[PDB]
Amino acid sequence: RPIRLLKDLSSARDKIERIYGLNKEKLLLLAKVKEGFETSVFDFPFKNIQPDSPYFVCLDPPCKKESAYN
DNA sequence: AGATTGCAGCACCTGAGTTTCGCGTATGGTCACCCACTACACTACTCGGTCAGGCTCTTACCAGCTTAACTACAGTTGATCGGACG
Repeated sequence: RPIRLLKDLSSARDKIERIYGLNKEKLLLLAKVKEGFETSVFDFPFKNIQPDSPYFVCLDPPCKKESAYN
């Protein structure tokens, strides 16, 4: 297909592979976020951001990646 | 596992935000024409002085006389004048 404007990505699965690629470990996070927040229209369950949640997802900013003070 | 049903994918008609546009309406700009005012040199008719022409008025008579005044001769006294003073 000549996928060149947003309207060419008509199929939902085609949109996700075109916008997010096929790295299996990356696609997990999208499935977790979808199930953990689809019903969260204006607010989300406290139980979903907790470190033990079945839907827990957390990406640390690059400044946190290793100790920087020294 | 079939009769009932939803998802959602395909295609084509459609709708607005956005744009480009045409005109109104009106405004500053070109430039062409012809007008007003000015003026140096000129055109030309009249007025004016001068002159002649020639018609015109007014004089004053000649010698004499006879009505009218001067116009000379003539004598003691002025006061500027010269030229020298203060």
